[PDB]
Amino acid sequence: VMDVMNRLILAMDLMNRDDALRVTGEVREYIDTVKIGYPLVLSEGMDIIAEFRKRFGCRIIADFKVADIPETNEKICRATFKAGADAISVHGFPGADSVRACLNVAEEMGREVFLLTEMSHPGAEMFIQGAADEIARMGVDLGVKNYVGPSTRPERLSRLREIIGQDSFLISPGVGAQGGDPGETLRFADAIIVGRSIYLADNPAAAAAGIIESIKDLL
Amino acid sequence: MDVMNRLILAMDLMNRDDALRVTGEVREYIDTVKIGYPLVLSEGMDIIAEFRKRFGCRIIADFKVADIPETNEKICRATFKAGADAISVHGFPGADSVRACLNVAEEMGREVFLLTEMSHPGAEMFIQGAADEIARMGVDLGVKNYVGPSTRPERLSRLREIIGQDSFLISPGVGAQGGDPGETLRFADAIIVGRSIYLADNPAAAAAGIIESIKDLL
Ligand SMILES: O=c1cc(O)n([C@@H]2O[C@H](COP(=O)(O)O)[C@@H](O)[C@H]2O)c(=O)[nH]1
Ligand SMILES: O=c1cc(O)n([C@@H]2O[C@H](COP(=O)(O)O)[C@@H](O)[C@H]2O)c(=O)[nH]1
Repeated sequence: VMDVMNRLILAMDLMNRDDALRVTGEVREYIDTVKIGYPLVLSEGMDIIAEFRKRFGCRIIADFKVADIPETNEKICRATFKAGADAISVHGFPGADSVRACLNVAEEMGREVFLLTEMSHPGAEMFIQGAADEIARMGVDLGVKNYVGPSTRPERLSRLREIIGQDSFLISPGVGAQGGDPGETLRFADAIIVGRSIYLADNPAAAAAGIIESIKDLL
Repeated sequence: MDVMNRLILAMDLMNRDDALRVTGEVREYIDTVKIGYPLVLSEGMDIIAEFRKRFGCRIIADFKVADIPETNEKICRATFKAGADAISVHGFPGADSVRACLNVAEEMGREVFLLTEMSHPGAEMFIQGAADEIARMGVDLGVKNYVGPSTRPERLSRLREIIGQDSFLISPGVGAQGGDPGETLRFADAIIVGRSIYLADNPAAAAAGIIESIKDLL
């Protein structure tokens, strides 16, 4: 599995290149893995991935939550990996053929898929929660190794860890702004994803250092 | 929304030259183009403005937004800043995520298309069983525009029943995925067609042929 420094992944959802580069540079001593999603990519272009690699040499997870039919999923993955992303996130709810399409491209291109199981926001309870255990099991059957699950529901995150096993890699958003606790989340997740608590801070470096101090005994 | 010939082109070519050329070849037949991530991630969000400059068509950004509400808001703002007239949004992530998109669309004078049931086989695993409830959620939220599957006309008909005749319904899966143009237009206001046109030896003839087959419905 990827070796994420300090078990902390920055969710870089600022939408201006200058601010995104500044904040990421400020926390680079603490974080070597950055999640870049559509807020930044649709604002600044896929070349933002290139710029991050050039400036910081951080791993990049393209958080695109791929959720189309298999043929379109393949195209999205190909374009994303062409641009230099190490990994891409994929929704499981559109079913196994859609996930397999992404896995096939990732295999061909030597990159990784992260399967999004249950989401962290309140609306996730309407439809996603009820499907999440089966989505996780589907991922295991398909050979998925990397997963995303919610910091905001420790009981659900624990169950998802059970389903995927200790050998699978699990990252977890919802820490800080959405209410999840870093230490508690790391009981189950390999790494926590943190966005606003860092990037909206007066001193993002101090914010990251503070989170790390709070989980020091967990590495 | 008034769609010319009830036909929306799904422009999923990934090369700017080809996408512009093929869209140009069929321009006399359409006034609405769906642009998705294959083209946008290959050529940039600036491609939306360039389609407007070249063709004047309306643009649906088929981004199937499927994040938390805070992130959905940002995705919608970026998309509408690029000149999209409408955006597609997954209903599966729940009502707060949909409302986030509806709020931005209202602020910027655009439309949200709610994706209810998808057209591919995998849709049967989780989406299909939630689809009627997703559509009712759309109705509760005041959603006026919906997407449902050409590949399952009985499901498309049910979706139409739920949302009523006043709502606007567009439907992909025509042609390549096996859906029939005429049957789909029994229920949908417009059909989405990608590969059957853009991979055709002669895309203009392909579009002309589809329109000929539904001429009595226009
Ligand atoms: O279930 C999920 C899955 C996500 O990818 N995310 C993403 O993780 C990040 C959370 O950032 P924040 O720490 O500001 O709440 C955002 O980029 C969001 O899109 C999430 O919040 N919940
Ligand atoms: O359920 C759905 C929803 C979609 O947006 N689509 C989209 O509609 C288009 C169908 O293209 P095609 O006619 O080549 O099969 C693609 O852009 C696809 O992403 C779909 O096929 N099924």
